[PDB]
Amino acid sequence: GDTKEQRILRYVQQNAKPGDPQSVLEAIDTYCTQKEWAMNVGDAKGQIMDAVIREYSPSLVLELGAYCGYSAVRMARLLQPGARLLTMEINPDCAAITQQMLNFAGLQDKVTILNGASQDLIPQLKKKYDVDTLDMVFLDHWKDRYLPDTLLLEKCGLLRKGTVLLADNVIVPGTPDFLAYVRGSSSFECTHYSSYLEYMKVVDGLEKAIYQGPSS
Ligand SMILES: Cc1ccc(Cc2cc(O)c(O)c(C(=O)NC/C=C/[C@H]3O[C@@H](n4cnc5c(N)ncnc54)[C@H](O)[C@@H]3O)c2)cc1
Ligand SMILES: [Cl-]
Ligand SMILES: [Cl-]
Ligand SMILES: [Mg+2]
Repeated sequence: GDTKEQRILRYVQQNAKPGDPQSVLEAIDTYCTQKEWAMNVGDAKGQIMDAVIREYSPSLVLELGAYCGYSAVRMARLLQPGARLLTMEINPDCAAITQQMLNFAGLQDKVTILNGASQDLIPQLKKKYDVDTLDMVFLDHWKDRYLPDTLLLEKCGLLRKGTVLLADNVIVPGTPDFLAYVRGSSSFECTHYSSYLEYMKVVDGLEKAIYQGPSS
């Protein structure tokens, strides 16, 4: 009957407070610590996401991979008024669970969910959705999409000097082609944020890669 993702949403609805994003996040973290593991970024990596958002105060943020809306809630709740999160999610079941999670949280007006493959959607952003340049991108979808989408974002002109890329899972499962590129290119300046895989004692980390402009 129910899926794991419907079980996570259900647990939130019964146990957290509506319109309160912090109870929504703590509820998801509790469910995933005691009942079923799921691929949410988690609290430890979440605090690194908090700080990054706090440091740069981004007006437009793009999230690749929504899943259950845990990072969406995590970032949306910290945005200054007027700022927006676009999130791209290729699975409609996840897209639907994400929407409802944001509604419960009362953050639905700060988020625009686009249901489709990011490689089809990134090229449409300027024309269809009015975009100039992104101030921040958060990558947490399929690990083989990080590099081709980072290059498609450049190709398309969605990046600007000072745009922050924040990439989950750079140690485990790992994102080798992406990590070696951004660390090797003069078009980015990178910092590694060592941490733990969500709900586990296994060493993971995030990578922050700030776009310096096109290479000469
Ligand atoms: C060793 C080891 C292996 C695996 C793990 C476990 C583990 C730990 C983690 O933190 C992880 O982030 C992952 C992981 O694979 N995440 C993939 C995330 C997919 C979501 O994004 C969606 N999506 C996938 N491609 C696209 C796309 N083009 N455009 C739009 N949405 C897309 C999907 O529809 C899902 O909503 C796995 C831990 C340790
Ligand atoms: Cl998440
Ligand atoms: Cl955690
Ligand atoms: Mg992840």
